[PDB]
Amino acid sequence: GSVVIVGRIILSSITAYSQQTRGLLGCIITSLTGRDKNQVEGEVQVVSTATQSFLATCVNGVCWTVYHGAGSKTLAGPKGPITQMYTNVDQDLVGWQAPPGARSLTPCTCGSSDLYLVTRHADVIPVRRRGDSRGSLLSPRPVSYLKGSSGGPLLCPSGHAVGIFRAAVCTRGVAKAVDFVPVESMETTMRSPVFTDNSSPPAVPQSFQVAHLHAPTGSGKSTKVPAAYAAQGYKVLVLNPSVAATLGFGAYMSKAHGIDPNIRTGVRTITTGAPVTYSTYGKFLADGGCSGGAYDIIICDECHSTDSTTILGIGTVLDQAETAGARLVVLATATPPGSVTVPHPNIEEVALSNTGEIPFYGKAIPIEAIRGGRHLIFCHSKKKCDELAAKLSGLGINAVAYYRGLDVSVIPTIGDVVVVATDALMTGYTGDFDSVIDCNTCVTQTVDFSLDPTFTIETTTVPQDAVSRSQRRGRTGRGRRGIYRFVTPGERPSGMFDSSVLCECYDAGCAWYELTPAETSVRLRAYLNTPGLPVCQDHLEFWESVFTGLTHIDAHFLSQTKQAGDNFPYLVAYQATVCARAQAPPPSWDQMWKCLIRLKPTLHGPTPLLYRLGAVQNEVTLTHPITKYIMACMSADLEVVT
Amino acid sequence: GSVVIVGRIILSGSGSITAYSQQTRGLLGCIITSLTGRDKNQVEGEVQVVSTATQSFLATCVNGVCWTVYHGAGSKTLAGPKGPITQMYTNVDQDLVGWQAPPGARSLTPCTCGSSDLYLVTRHADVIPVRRRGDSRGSLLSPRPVSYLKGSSGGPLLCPSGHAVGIFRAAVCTRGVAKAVDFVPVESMETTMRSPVFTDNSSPPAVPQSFQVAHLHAPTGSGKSTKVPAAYAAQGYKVLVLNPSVAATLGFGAYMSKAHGIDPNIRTGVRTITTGAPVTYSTYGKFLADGGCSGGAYDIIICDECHSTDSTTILGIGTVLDQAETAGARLVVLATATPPGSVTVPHPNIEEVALSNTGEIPFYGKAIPIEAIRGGRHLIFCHSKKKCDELAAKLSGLGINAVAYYRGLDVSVIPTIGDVVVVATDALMTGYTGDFDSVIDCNTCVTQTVDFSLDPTFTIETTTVPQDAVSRSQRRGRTGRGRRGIYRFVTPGERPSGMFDSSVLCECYDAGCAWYELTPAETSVRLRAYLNTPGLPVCQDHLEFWESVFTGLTHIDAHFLSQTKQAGDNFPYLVAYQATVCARAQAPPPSWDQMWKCLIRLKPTLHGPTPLLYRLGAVQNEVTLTHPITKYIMACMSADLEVVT
Ligand SMILES: Cn1c(C(=O)O)cc2cc(Br)ccc21
Ligand SMILES: Cn1c(C(=O)O)cc2cc(Br)ccc21
Repeated sequence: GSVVIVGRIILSSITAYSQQTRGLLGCIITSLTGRDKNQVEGEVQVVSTATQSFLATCVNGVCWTVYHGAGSKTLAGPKGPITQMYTNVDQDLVGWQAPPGARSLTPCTCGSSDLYLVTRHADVIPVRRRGDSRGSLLSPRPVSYLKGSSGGPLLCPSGHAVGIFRAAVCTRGVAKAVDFVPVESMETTMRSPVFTDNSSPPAVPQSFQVAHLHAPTGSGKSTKVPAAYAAQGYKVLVLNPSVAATLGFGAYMSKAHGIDPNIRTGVRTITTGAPVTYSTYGKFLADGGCSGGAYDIIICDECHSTDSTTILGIGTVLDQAETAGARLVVLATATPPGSVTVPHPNIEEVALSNTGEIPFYGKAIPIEAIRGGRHLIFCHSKKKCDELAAKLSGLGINAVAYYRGLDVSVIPTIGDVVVVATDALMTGYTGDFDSVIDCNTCVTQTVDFSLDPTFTIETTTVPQDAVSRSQRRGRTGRGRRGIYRFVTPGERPSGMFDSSVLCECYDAGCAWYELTPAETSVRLRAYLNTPGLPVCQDHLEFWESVFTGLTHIDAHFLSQTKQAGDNFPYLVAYQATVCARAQAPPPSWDQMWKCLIRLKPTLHGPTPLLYRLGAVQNEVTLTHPITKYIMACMSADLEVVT
Repeated sequence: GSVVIVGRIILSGSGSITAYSQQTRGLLGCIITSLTGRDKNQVEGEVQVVSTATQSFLATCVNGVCWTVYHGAGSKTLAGPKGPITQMYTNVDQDLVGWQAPPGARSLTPCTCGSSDLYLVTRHADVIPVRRRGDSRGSLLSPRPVSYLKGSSGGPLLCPSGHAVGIFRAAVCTRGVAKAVDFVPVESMETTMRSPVFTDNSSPPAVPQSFQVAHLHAPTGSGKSTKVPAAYAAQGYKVLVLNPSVAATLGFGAYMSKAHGIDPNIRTGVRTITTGAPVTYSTYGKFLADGGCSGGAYDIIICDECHSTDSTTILGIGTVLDQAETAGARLVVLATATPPGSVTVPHPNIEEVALSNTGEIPFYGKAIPIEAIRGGRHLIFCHSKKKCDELAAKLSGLGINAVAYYRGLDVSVIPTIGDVVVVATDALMTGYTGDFDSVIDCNTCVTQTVDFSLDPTFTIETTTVPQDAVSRSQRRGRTGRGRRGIYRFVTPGERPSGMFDSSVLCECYDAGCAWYELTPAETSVRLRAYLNTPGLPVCQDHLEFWESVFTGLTHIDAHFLSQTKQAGDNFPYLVAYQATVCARAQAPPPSWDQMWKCLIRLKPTLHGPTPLLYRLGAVQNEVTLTHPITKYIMACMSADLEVVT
């Protein structure tokens, strides 16, 4: 899929109008071919993916738009797809060399405070400049009005570009201010080198440094490079999200490099006295982060990972490493933000068809492709894993399901098997497979500020991103020839995560790591202020404010939601506490509210509902002080992408 | 475009009822087949996954007919082997449409046994147990979020032996949780299949011996409002002619004296005459203001423009349907050019021309050539007052006599002699009767939608929607009347006709309260009559819900109510009731938008969070949810609400 020009906003006293140039059929053919013979006119383009419509603004002979809209996509152009000239995920900025015909807006220099936002509807909105990247809407407007206007210009009165619109600053669903990428950020990006080589590890600097290591899985990132640093006389800590990978680095280093390292996981610790320690982010956070003086180098491996333990773990590194006497933090990944899945020499890629014995996500699997050999099938849910493995078992194929809750001993280490797994496989099991078959979808959590009364955590099935695709396919072609079969060919942009992940960090801080919400903010700020990492809307102040109010949890409910292993154990147990103490029933009797079953005959009346973590069957009361408190928290400025 | 089969749900042949999906087309494939109507792919399976350019849903073959919901498929064709397949059955009232399937398609067959253990087959190929609790109802064994059931309209309910019981059409919701399912029973299907494909309704009915409701689907200009009462009166019958617009009411009345030889009675707010003639022209407003049917006065009631889904027309017709038999009438004629399920077909007098990007005048993403509007008397439809004023100002610059018409303007602002361009909203068709040399159409309009948003209660959202078949026909119809005309459009195509939103039911109870002195109970009776009469525009039955809401909105300030009435804006009762609660709490309104202007006077004295009852627009001020009326309306949200899927 390419980005497609589907129309234009013509600019002039600043007045505007829109001209559509493409319908649906055209847009979708042009996205697929990447070839657009249509003539480019004007400085503001109305642009489109298959999922989303937005704006693109030409300044300085570059067509700019937002990374959250365009990802790392090509622009359809005359002689074919144009690859992006600039990709800045930290600034939320992309750019393509401006197609022939397109005029540019000149940057604004003569610092005006009267700004005008051009929208997709061709409206010209007064905006008073505040900060470098902020302007206040003179007439506050509902956020929905500003949707699809991302990438549109903010103009000073002379009609010169101050920057491009990227986000609305919300009070209870009403946009009061706008967040824009400034023209100065574009200039910086135009001056930065297009390809920067981060394939080799840095030499340990004299003063503290954060370096980036972009090199494939098993290129040495986590074995050869800690070994080589130790050989120079350094103490190295290597952090990995996976227990199985941390434990497995231990035997690989004893054989390949003659170091018996320290190993640190929840399940198993080995202290040898060695200058190399492998630990998971979790066990590191459990141990209370950086040990003063213990390490010269910290290597944060798989730093594209956007689970809450990793982000909190990395943000702890970034806030504590220099004071603890470290000289080097290496953020290490094969899939940095902005990365795209490209052909692999060892991996033959084959689309699923409709012909085959085994139904799979609307397509089919031939029995021949998986009868014999060791194969991995990725499913989105545990229910799909059980159904598929039961089918395969009846069909006489030796088949096994793996997901969260299951012990990894379900997987045979040798002989024929089809493993039917969720992404839990990434942290439980280290092995590779003759083929990988991928559903190309995953379960994700999103926050919705639904004001009904407060917020909602939603569970949705979404298409995979570039990180998911590459990590799934990377289970084959590992020093062997591999096959990769897929339902769908596409991938979402990589290096972005949802605000519910922030909430999850605060939850885990409170539930597991005995971290105050204030301490969680410090660690997360460190993560957010470090470029080259995945990006999130800055909702640290809001999330801090709601967890701050969650005082005096029942330790027995918290223990129980912790033991049960499910998400948001702190939020779940804090709802249960409010219910038990209000002598009131839970939102429903789902397995989530298990901890309240011994109180089921005594709890009557409306639920003191705090927030929505699933379906609410019972009648609700909005009268609880905690509810009133989380409702006040909703008045916070929330930056939301438009 | 057409409805396109994009895949299928394969059902188990033996043992427990299980199911899997087969995806047969992608997005590109879908959109080519939608335009051409030509689908050379083979039809396998009973349950199809069908798609339009906007929604996606299910269809089930039962007895050689591929069945689905009207609210998904509208009156659209199905892509087939030798081109598009026209619908064989369209039933808006049952919410059921059917195409003759291809020879060799597999159909389900009805449930012979009549069991109470049911199974809903969803579009994700999930088979979910339902307990039957009525002819058209079933309880979900495990209640689920509504979202999960979306896209599964047209799917089958199966008995424990894999036979069709009905087709899914809606979820029954308590506060976002589907607890039950509504379906079209297989009985309703087989009725339809035994019945005439073709029904007349083109000619005015004979007056029956006893009370009957008849439908008159005849062109606008076949004299449905002039010729047909005049012919009924010439036969000795007393006839009442009801119309949405006062301009059409006075217009018809004046035509009758001029042509058909009757000085009729006129009943409108602005002009009332009693001649004692056997014909009476009236607006639905004045009819409702007079307190409905007067006993023994009329033998025949013509409800003209009965496709109109404004609150006064619905309330008007609903009253006639509830009172006419008891008042001794013999006949109710429901008269429209564009009935539910109707479709815009070509007119012989009207040339239809798509707008290009080439032209001096920017118009909704395309352009009007300046030369097209230089020559004569032309009408330009715009969705908003803003767009009208901004366009009439541009044409004023370009040396064109352009005038703006919208609600709140005098129609005398528009001339009769030729040269003119009138830039109008839909208010034109109720305010002004004249025809034009050409019509230019934006193909969009402004509508209101309810959202049950539980934040604290409900939202009335104002939104710009693609026009529907009714909108297209009525707008096009202001040209080519008896002579040649020209119709220019931005977008071809139209949404389906004869459906309206729950918020219109809200508006009826509001208008009952504000204008017509009807208790919510009284309004319920009138609307029940309207929803129970087939052949009329359709709506989700949220009568009990809306009656409960308005039942609690007591002791409104008479002054604020009179102000919202006079100002002419929507929901004058809800606006004035929210303001009443604000004033009496000394609280500010939800915002300082024009909606809340009855409080401007009081702005110095208003402080604190607004006690928010419901949302009628943006809310800028801080809110409190502790008001007894907020609590009461939150309590009303527990109602079983039927929502489509
Ligand atoms: C219920 N569920 C499953 C599943 O196994 O079905 C996977 C998963 C992931 C997230 Br994040 C949230 C909920 C989830
Ligand atoms: C503000 N507005 C306009 C306008 O002229 O802008 C048209 C319209 C129609 C409905 Br229904 C509700 C509100 C509306």
